[PDB]
Amino acid sequence: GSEQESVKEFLAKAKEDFLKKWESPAQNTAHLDQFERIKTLGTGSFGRVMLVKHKETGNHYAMKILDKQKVVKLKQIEHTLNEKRILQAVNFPFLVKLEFSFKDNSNLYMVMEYVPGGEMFSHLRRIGRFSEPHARFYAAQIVLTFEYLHSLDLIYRDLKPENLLIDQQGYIQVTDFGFAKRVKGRTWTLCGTPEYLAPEIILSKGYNKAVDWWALGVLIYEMAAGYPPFFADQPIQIYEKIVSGKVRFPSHFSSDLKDLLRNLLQVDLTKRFGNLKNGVNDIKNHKWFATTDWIAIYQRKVEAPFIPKFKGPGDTSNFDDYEEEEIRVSINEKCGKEFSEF
Ligand SMILES: c1nc(N2CCNCC2)c2cc[nH]c2n1
Repeated sequence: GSEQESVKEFLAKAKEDFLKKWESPAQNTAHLDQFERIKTLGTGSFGRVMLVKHKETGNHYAMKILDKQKVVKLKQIEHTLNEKRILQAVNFPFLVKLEFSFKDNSNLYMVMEYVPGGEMFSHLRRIGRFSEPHARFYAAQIVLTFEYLHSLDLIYRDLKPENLLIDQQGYIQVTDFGFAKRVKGRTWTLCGTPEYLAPEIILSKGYNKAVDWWALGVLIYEMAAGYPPFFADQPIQIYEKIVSGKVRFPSHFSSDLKDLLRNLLQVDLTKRFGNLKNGVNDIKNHKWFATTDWIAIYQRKVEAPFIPKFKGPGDTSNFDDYEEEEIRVSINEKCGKEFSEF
């Protein structure tokens, strides 16, 4: 009706803000030695994330640290450069704010909002499975975020409960844009967790922003069941199940839920919700989302069905423990050419 025009005006003004920041990025807006180290919140192959404290304000932040040589080694140069470029340009309720980003001899740094509530994946594995009103609350934030990112021609490509974190109001904060990419039309890079890959990725003949909507289906299922739809011991066996498309829903799933998941986990991307003439509004006006007030979710007015524990600031009880490894600032500037524009 009349409310369709208001959201398009918002998305237009939203794109204008994005283009102006995409055009004129912020660069080397801080340095390591104004951040006190506290704890490792996560680790990886070519990097880690850490809880750090800014000395002048006292504020706590999550500092993603990437090893330059390791980023080159695994051919993650463009990916890394995109992540920082996309983070500093975007702005939405459920996307983490990149506050500072900078560079030294051996490493890249991305200082972001600390979200103390931990990953959705950890909460899911503790509780076992979310109820449907609980999963719908989380899924509505993803539908809005994807609408916002897709309108800016940004595919996310790394949706999973691990990347969705809980803030103290019980809402979702999307972090990790390491496989995110601005792309009109097709793109090819084989990337993402095997559980969440759309079948058109695996077939390796290009793909579009509709892979995000498949990943939404995989999320909603995993949130509701407590395990993912395509599961096996190895990832190769996960791929043969995805391309076949066969999915076994549990007894306790609603028929409204099932109808959505069959429509989101569509092998034929011609018939997949999110990639039709209405696009996202087939997902918004589905029966399963009839109870969701879309404006109220954006404004963060809806009361959260889970609000996590909070002992104090700089507390990491909602995170696993890893071995505290050293940060090595080298004397010789490594890979300066490759990460010039970071
Ligand atoms: C429905 N309503 C929205 N608005 C428009 C202006 N009123 C507040 C928020 C947005 C923004 C992104 N997606 C949305 N869906």
